[PDB]
Amino acid sequence: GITGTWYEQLGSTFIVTAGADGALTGTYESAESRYVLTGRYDSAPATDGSGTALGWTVAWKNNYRNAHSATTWSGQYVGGAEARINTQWLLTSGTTEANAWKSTLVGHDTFTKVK
Amino acid sequence: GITGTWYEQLGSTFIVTAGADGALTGTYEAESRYVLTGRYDSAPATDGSGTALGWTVAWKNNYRNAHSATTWSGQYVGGAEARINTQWLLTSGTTEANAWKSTLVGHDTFTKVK
Amino acid sequence: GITGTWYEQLGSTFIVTAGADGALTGTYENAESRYVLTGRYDSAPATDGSGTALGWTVAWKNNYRNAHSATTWSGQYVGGAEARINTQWLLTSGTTEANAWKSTLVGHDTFTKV
Amino acid sequence: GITGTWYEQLGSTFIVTAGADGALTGTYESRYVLTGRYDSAPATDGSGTALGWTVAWKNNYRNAHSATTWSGQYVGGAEARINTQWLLTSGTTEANAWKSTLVGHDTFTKVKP
Repeated sequence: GITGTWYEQLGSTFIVTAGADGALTGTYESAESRYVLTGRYDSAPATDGSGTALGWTVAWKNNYRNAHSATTWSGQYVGGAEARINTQWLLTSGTTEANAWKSTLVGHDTFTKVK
Repeated sequence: GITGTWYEQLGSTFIVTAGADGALTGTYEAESRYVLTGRYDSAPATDGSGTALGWTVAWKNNYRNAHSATTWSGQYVGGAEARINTQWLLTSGTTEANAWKSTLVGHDTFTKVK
Repeated sequence: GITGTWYEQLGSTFIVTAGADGALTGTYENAESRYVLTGRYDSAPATDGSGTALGWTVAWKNNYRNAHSATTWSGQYVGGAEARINTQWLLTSGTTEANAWKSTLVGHDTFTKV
Repeated sequence: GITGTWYEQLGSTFIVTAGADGALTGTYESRYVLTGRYDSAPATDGSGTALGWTVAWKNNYRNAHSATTWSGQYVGGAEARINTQWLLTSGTTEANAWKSTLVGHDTFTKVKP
């Protein structure tokens, strides 16, 4: 299903394990560039062709690096021969109160099972 | 600092534990109880910046399932009033044709008071 | 309700005229910090107590400066005592293909008449 | 290269004129009035051209009590395109304001897919 390796549009890779309990655990790779991922997903989705909702978070700190920022992906898994996870993300960095207005970026990413 | 009980600027409540190397665990509020999990910057800057964090809640518990998930992205702020300022994304499972309307966006502030 | 001067929580200011077929025109703000705004709003909202949908755009260029960016605000007008415009915004900066992933900030602002 | 007729991946069409002073005027497709701004003097460094516009979903046939704003940048190239992120807000009561806004992304090209 979701368990496995996913490739994003521009290079990044993640390995995720989708637990029976609805937990998402894995690693995201931008080892200097490997980071822990953690999330949740709908473990009892609809079969009417709806995708499966999920989200996950990466804090960009590891034993070598720290960008003082975090990304959260919200989106959905669509199975099939053309399996994909379509997401929108929010990147939030630590800032002072005075730069909190410019603290968050928004984007989107598509992950597929090959590439 | 992050560990403890927080209240939403409307009325929800969440209980968090922050693990020494960046894990966020706890629950977002009986039938209204859901698991949350996330990560945080466990070695933030010392310049007065806040602490970047995120978490996810999938809206399924042993009683209900909305077929959707929400992620909060933000930062913890130490001050007179410690706060967590977030922006959030709620994605619902949809067929492909309705994907364009699958995701809500909003923001929220949590405080330990109230 | 919308025509007039609005102040955002952060110090900035905008003067708008809401025309009769949904046009929004005005300036966002000394001269060096004034910029043209243009937008649209629902000139016939429901009367169920719902807010009035609107939006507008500002590119950050004037005769004196050019940040090579633009902001869009999407939100609603809520009249009455504390009349307010509640918005979410996107700021996009022109980037090369390579930095496009970090081209768009998101946030929120609330405008009041005082 | 902004002036012209553009196509979005889901079939939507927008006709727009880019004027002298950074104004954007046109129609989104029945049809809805659009207006926006663009950077009339972009960087030389191969950066894209920042831009944005708005549509309120009311015309003479219907009104959805909503508005969408697209924020993005134009990239010339052998196949020009406009990459955008968008927010769609509906009028709602206070109690429902929390779900009043949708967020998405849209790519327009001068060729119809």
